[PDB]
This record gives sequence, structure tokens and C-alpha cells, in this order.
Amino acid sequence: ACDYTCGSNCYSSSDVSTAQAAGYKLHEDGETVGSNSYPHKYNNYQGFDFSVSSPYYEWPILSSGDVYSGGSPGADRVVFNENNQLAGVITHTGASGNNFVECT
Ligand SMILES: Nc1nc2c(ncn2[C@@H]2O[C@H](CO)[C@@H](O)[C@H]2OP(=O)(O)O)c(=O)[nH]1
Ligand SMILES: [Ca+2]
Repeated sequence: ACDYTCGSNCYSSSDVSTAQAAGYKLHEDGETVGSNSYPHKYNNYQGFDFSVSSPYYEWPILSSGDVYSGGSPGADRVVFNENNQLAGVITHTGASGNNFVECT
């Protein structure tokens, strides 16, 4: 079973934890990877119900289970706050434009 389902991508809690950990570290270090500079600020304009406070940052989560290292980021993202607290898992999959939908 999947703790999170992004379109057809299935993620366990461990996948989310590993991704979050990597993204948070880069954040503390003042570093980014990839052409789109991850991790980067995330603005909740769609008003998802995050129970944790902003600011928020987005970091890619790979279907493969590998930690994002530059390269195609896919459509899935882990969202974390300034305090390394999980906000949610979202995806561009099935959303138009630059928008998102939450992973179920
Ligand atoms: N890789 C990727 N980027 C997308 C997609 N939809 C919108 N984007 C946005 O397009 C740019 C990449 O070319 C980024 O600003 C990225 O936003 P995020 O970084 O918030 O995902 C998508 O399906 N895939
Ligand atoms: Ca996995």
C-alpha cells in the first residue's frame, strides 16, 4: 500500500522522510541543485490545508526512490517548513500550468 499516491506514483512514509531530509539539509546549507534550484520557496496560493506554518519549501520526490540530485525533477514534491516539519506531498500531475494537487 501507498502512504501517498501522486497520480500513478506510490510512496511510502520512508520515501517522504528520506526526501525531506535531503532537501532540508540543502536548505540549512544555503545550497540548491538542478536547473530550477531545489529546494525553493513554495507559496500556498491554492490554499491546501497544511497544519504547519510557513514559510514553505518544495523539494522533488522521485518515483524511483532515489534522492533528487539535479536532473529531471519529475512532477512530485515534498513540502517542508522552516522548522523541518512536513507540510504535505503534492504533484503537478493532473493540474494545469504551474499548479498542483495534493497527493492522496
Ligand atoms: N518539472 C516540472 N516542472 C513543472 C511542471 N509543472 C510546472 N512546473 C514548473 O516549471 C518549472 C520547470 O521547467 C518550475 O518552475 C516548475 O515548478 P516547481 O519547481 O514548483 O515544480 C511539471 O509537470 N514538471
Ligand atoms: Ca519507495
